[PDB]
Amino acid sequence: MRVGVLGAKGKVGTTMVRAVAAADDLTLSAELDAGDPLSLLTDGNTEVVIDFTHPDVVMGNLEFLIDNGIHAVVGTTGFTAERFQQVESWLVAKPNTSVLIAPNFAIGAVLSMHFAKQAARFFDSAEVIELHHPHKADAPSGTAARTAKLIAEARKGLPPNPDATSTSLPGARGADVDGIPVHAVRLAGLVAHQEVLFGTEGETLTIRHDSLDRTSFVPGVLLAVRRIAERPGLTVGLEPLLDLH
Amino acid sequence: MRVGVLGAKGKVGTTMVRAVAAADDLTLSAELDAGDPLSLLTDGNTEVVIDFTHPDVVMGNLEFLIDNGIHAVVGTTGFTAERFQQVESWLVAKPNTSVLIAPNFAIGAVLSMHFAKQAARFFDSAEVIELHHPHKADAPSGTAARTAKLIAEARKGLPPNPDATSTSLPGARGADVDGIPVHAVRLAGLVAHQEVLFGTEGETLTIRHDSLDRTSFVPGVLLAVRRIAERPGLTVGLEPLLDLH
Amino acid sequence: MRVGVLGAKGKVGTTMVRAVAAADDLTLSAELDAGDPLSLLTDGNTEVVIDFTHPDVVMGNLEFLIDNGIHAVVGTTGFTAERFQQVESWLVAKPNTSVLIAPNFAIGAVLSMHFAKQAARFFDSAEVIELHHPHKADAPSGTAARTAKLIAEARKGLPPNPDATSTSLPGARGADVDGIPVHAVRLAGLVAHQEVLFGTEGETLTIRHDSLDRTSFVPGVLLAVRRIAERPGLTVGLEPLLDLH
Amino acid sequence: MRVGVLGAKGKVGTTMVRAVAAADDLTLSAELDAGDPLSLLTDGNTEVVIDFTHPDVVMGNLEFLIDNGIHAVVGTTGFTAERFQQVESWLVAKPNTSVLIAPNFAIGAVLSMHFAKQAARFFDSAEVIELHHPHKADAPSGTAARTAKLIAEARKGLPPNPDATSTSLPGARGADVDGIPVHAVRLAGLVAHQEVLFGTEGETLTIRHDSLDRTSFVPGVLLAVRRIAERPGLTVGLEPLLDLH
Ligand SMILES: NC(=O)C1=CN([C@@H]2O[C@H](COP(=O)(O)OP(=O)(O)OC[C@H]3O[C@@H](n4cnc5c(N)ncnc54)[C@H](OP(=O)(O)O)[C@@H]3O)[C@@H](O)[C@H]2O)C=CC1
Ligand SMILES: NC(=O)C1=CN([C@@H]2O[C@H](COP(=O)(O)OP(=O)(O)OC[C@H]3O[C@@H](n4cnc5c(N)ncnc54)[C@H](OP(=O)(O)O)[C@@H]3O)[C@@H](O)[C@H]2O)C=CC1
Ligand SMILES: NC(=O)C1=CN([C@@H]2O[C@H](COP(=O)(O)OP(=O)(O)OC[C@H]3O[C@@H](n4cnc5c(N)ncnc54)[C@H](OP(=O)(O)O)[C@@H]3O)[C@@H](O)[C@H]2O)C=CC1
Ligand SMILES: NC(=O)C1=CN([C@@H]2O[C@H](COP(=O)(O)OP(=O)(O)OC[C@H]3O[C@@H](n4cnc5c(N)ncnc54)[C@H](OP(=O)(O)O)[C@@H]3O)[C@@H](O)[C@H]2O)C=CC1
Ligand SMILES: O=C(O)c1cccc(C(=O)O)n1
Ligand SMILES: O=C(O)c1cccc(C(=O)O)n1
Ligand SMILES: O=C(O)c1cccc(C(=O)O)n1
Ligand SMILES: O=C(O)c1cccc(C(=O)O)n1
Repeated sequence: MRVGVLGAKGKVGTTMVRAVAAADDLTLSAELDAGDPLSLLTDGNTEVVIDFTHPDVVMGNLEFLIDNGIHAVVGTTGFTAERFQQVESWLVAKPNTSVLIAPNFAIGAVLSMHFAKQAARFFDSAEVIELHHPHKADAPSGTAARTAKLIAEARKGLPPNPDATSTSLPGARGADVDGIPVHAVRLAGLVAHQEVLFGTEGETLTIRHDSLDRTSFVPGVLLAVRRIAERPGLTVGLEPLLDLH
Repeated sequence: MRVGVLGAKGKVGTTMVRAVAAADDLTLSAELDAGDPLSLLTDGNTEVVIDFTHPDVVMGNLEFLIDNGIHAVVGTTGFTAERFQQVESWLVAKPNTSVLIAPNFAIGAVLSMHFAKQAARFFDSAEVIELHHPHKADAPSGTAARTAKLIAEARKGLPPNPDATSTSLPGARGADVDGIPVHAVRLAGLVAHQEVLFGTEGETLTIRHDSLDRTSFVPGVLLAVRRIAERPGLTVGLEPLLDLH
Repeated sequence: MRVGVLGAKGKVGTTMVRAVAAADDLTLSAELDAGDPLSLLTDGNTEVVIDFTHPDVVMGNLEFLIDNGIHAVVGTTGFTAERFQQVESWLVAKPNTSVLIAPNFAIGAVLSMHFAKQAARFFDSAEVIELHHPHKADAPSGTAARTAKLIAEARKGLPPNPDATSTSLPGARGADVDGIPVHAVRLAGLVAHQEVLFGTEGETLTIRHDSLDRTSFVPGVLLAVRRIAERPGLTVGLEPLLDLH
Repeated sequence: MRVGVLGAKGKVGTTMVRAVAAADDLTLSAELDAGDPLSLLTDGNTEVVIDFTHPDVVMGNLEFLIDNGIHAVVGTTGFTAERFQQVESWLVAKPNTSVLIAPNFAIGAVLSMHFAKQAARFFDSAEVIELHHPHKADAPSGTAARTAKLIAEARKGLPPNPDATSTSLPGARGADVDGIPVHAVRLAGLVAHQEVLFGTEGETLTIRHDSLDRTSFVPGVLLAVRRIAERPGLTVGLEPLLDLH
């Protein structure tokens, strides 16, 4: 399988390149970076590409890939409904091509979102604390925003979190994601971490995921790369790829 | 509903007494303590009793209760297979009577065991850290031992945790519960806490439950008390009464 | 020693009342609550009063106390420079009277602020996460704000925390306290908790304090109550009371 | 300054080699590995060597280095009193040569031991939890054992930790290091982590250090390498080179 990496120079990209180069069943056909022509992909006859670039260019590359029938495993965050809809209104005019987008390829993270959904109804309060390296451009993380959305969707009928906050400094209570407060920590020495807190009478439940190394995203990426053709079109998250694993 | 409390003087017992006394749909019929005759129960026409005593007496009281057809919601730990088996038969001679035993009545704890079971297969390493007040007689906690057992049972076909420990101080690697290391911390200022750690390539997953107050066990207890008659015989755990599997 | 409690009905107040009532060397002379005349204090010939009321009334009571020469151990938060200055411009016109104000009476908390000050210079990043019960009116906590101030004051010559945040949801990065981000979590089941995070190349340092029970403030309060007369005027924090202990 | 690395192939060694190679003021004179002759050091005219090998060989290399007057910054754990004593004399016959041994070069770790010493007296209970990668040969970690020793030494006059443990599974309460329980966790995905827990009435204090990356040891190592000649003889720890006492 010929595989090319979009953003091969990035923190995550360089890792994926190393991973694909080590995969005995995969062939690194392309190593695109900022500026390099998207034609380099069609040159190496790439069939699947791993995208770990920037939200300002994803939509751009996604058009090219979907055109030449090249499959795509995208990790680049900042995917909005309109964008998904964009990607949607494209695959239709060129099926047989598969595209997978996931806010997090770490298995522990996917499991965290899974458990968060299940525990939400049993508690009065729910908050999300996300912590990342000081090089992250977006706050809060895509995963945090998605986790908050999942929680808020599971507590549909229930009342909102209890909060007697009368006086407060601007921003002290974090960002509001569908009624669920989300706090973003940018600290040196960190990579990718998340904490989901549920609280009730005399007890709390904490589901924490820690990505100590960027290699933690490899397994999920390669898994999606190999079984990419299994599902045509868009997928979103890698939950379907292992809900039975 | 007439409800009596066994061990009404204990740390947990005094809380249950207060809870039952506040329950508008429940009547505190008995407040037994160490020494007090089990006949006080039959005196107040008790139909259900909450047991939070000591493992050295549970079996004793359980016989009396099961005889007079009184239902029992037991929280007292130290329940072994033989003990469970014993109680099993005890009721077979007196059906129509219900008995529920649970290692933990905190919902977060029950959920922790639920999630632990589901995540076990996805990781290479698994360990349990349990932390309690310095007044606990047993180490590790009943919940910890049960959680470790659940994890070990979910990883049936998989190899054991990787460990290159060559030299070590006695007891440094905690207790072995079916191949899963369990560490017991006894610290002042704590109540009931547990941490389940799963580890793999570049990432870890932590599921932590915190019982900051003993009132956290009330909801689970009262829930079992009210729906006690729903399931005749012996029931181990709170899961059956919960939506989860 | 005759001791009266201001706000004897509050979550913390009721605890202090119980504590003073148990102190064999202390006499509970007053149990004021909302509405009750401040004259009840002068009635029982109170010499020291524990204040755990509300920031909207502290200044009021503080005037009365300082007038009748009654000593005061205040725990009520929301103490600003002007207010301190107010309390300052009063004791002068009536010395021989002592007043102690502390943002936190938990020893672990005081120690946390102590360590935070010492570690600040050794790290690139520093952030504060504070977590409290959903009944707290102010965000962030007084202790959190004070800890952030201490940290920012210790890193005087050093550059600010590195942060590449380009796009962000309003409030995601918490409140800014002298360049130190502070996050406030309001969750059910919690009491008083704080986490100080320091980060640098490949490592982080976390100093966490947990007030699982309101009784944790008793030792510090009573300590200040007994040795109150030792220092005339205002003090601020109970660091001087044990920097040598 | 000519610097050679002992164990240049190890997890930590390869990092130090990369670090020294990047240091504009340092020259990588040697890259010894298992088997390679210690004479390679005398070949490149090495003046200082970084040792990150194995406790079974340290004593061996230390003799050679101290003989040829080569300075040594040793990170290899497993240093016992007898071993320290031995090295002591080894240098007495060859002064003018400096040797520094430290159980941890991460600044956060050194600070942790510093704070642990200061907080010990203020609490009833104290326990240490250490967590490392599943490739560590010794349990508990050298740092954990040292931290436990420091704590036990600071609580000289005070009574031991309160523990009502009557029944227990073998090893559940961790290893005993001078009366301080130490728990060792070996999990995949981890690197080097430690947690010091202090407990008292209604509150706990946690001092946690996290080495997410092995690069975290570089700063401390290079600092000791450059200022090595400053202190003739043997030096244990990094504290001397630091502002702290
Ligand atoms: N879903 C997941 O599991 C994960 C997602 N991510 C997300 O992936 C993205 C990047 O990760 P990270 O490595 O930290 O990011 P980087 O800051 O390292 O940026 C990655 C690479 O993309 C580049 N690049 C930019 N534009 C193009 C382009 N048009 N064509 C090809 N290359 C381009 C960069 O070049 P230059 O910088 O010179 O412009 C850089 O080399 C973020 O959105 C991040 O949140 C990260 C980890 C995991
Ligand atoms: N399943 C769960 O969710 C939970 C289970 N537990 C378990 O429940 C038990 C209680 O712990 P905790 O309440 O903190 O401990 P305590 O010892 O504080 O409470 C125990 C009470 O039982 C007593 N008692 C002893 N024997 C009898 C008897 N035969 N008849 C009635 N009273 C008796 C005691 O008296 P005296 O002390 O004078 O002997 C004491 O009042 C433990 O086994 C604990 O592990 C605890 C919390 C939760
Ligand atoms: N420094 C420290 O270690 C700690 C400080 N605090 C601080 O102390 C304050 C309160 O603690 P908490 O118990 O949670 O608060 P509560 O919400 O329980 O309020 C406390 C009591 O003060 C009352 N009170 C109000 N005004 C007066 C008045 N003028 N005269 C006397 N009584 C009055 C209340 O009555 P009503 O509600 O009916 O008006 C209530 O009974 C807060 O500022 C909190 O942040 C808390 C813990 C520790
Ligand atoms: N003080 C501190 O801050 C730190 C201390 N340490 C300690 O340092 C040591 C290193 O751990 P780590 O690097 O992860 O382990 P590794 O085993 O990955 O690194 C050890 C290296 O030393 C080797 N080597 C063995 N004997 C010799 C020898 N006689 N001459 C030179 N090379 C030799 C190895 O070869 P081979 O494997 O083939 O035998 C291996 O390359 C441990 O004792 C660890 O506890 C670790 C981190 C920090
Ligand atoms: O959901 C996210 O935005 C996310 C998840 C993991 C890592 C990163 C990152 O390194 O930027 N971002
Ligand atoms: O599973 C247990 O043994 C357990 C759970 C909660 C509290 C206690 C306790 O207070 O002893 N013990
Ligand atoms: O610094 C604070 O504001 C503080 C500290 C401890 C407890 C509380 C509280 O219970 O409101 N508030
Ligand atoms: O004190 C120790 O033994 C220690 C400290 C950091 C890392 C390691 C290690 O990687 O073995 N060991």
